[PDB]
Order: sequence, then structure tokens, then C-alpha cells
Amino acid sequence: KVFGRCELAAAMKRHGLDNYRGYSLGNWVCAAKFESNFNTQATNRNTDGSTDYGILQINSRWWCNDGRTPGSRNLCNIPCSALLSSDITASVNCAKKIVSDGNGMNAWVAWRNRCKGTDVQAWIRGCRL
Ligand code: NA
Repeated sequence: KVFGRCELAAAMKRHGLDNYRGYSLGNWVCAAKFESNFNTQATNRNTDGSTDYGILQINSRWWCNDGRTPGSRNLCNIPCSALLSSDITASVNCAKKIVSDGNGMNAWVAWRNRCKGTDVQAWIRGCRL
């Protein structure tokens, strides 16, 4: 599923991401735009051979199991395929564990490089939330 911007903002808010660990909703929408272009089915191979899955490009090195990432963990206890569903529950639940790991949203390099310190409220502008 390719989410609309406000559609994804509504879904993230309903799932309790708005101001989760102090990160306003626009931070999460911005991260999703540059990780996935709001596409739940997005997959990208990392140089280390792990893969990033779904709207928030969650990494098989630590967070989900894809059966092909040697020496990796599955700290969200989910098959990586669950991160590609039209229903973002698994992605959101897993993102809550990631952002709680100590480095906040710096875990998402695209957030650090493209969203951090920017006018992230623009990402929820015009949305009925
Ligand atoms: Na894994």
C-alpha cells in the first residue's frame, strides 16, 4: 500500500506514535517519506547483507527475521514480511522498540540526515487529525 501523507499521519497517530519518546508526528511522517515514500512494500538491501523492510525500513540485522541475515537478531519477534503489510501495526510496534533503544530517531539515518532539525510540522500541514 502507498499511503497518502495525511492518511499515514492519521494511522501513526491512532497507533500512538505522535510524541512517542518525545517525537512529534511530523518527525515520523518525514522519516517514512524518505525511508519508503510511504510504500508499505518497500525493501532495500544494506551493504552488510541485512535488508530494510516497510514504511520505516526496519533492519533484519536487529529487529525482524528474514532467514537470510547471518548473526542477526529479531528483537521485534516478527517475520520481516509482517513489516510490508497494508496494516502498519507491526511496523509501528517495532518502531516503538527501536526509538526506545537509546539513540532516539537517529536509528533512522534518513531521519538524521533529512528530517532532524527541519520544520517537520510541514509534513502534517492540512491534515485533519
Ligand atoms: Na534478523
